[PDB]
Amino acid sequence: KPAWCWYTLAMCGAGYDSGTCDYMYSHCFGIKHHSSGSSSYHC
Ligand SMILES: *[C@@H]1O[C@H](CO)[C@@H](O)[C@H](O)[C@H]1NC(C)=O
Ligand SMILES: *[C@@H]1O[C@H](CO)[C@@H](O)[C@H](O)[C@H]1NC(C)=O
Repeated sequence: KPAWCWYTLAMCGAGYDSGTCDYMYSHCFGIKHHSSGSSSYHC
């Protein structure tokens, strides 16, 4: 199986704001907060 997520972090080391990590990392998880819309707000 592929391996680009954690990989992007592995090379990081311990950063909290660089480029690939902050991007790939965040996206790797995410919390329904992408440019689109909430779950079910304002019926
Ligand atoms: C991101 O983390 C810090 C940025 O200050 C640095 O050590 C590192 O080189 C940057 N880039 C990557 C790929 O980690
Ligand atoms: C809004 O959606 C809910 C379902 O979660 C529904 O019960 C309700 O009738 C809809 N309209 C209003 C005014 O809440």
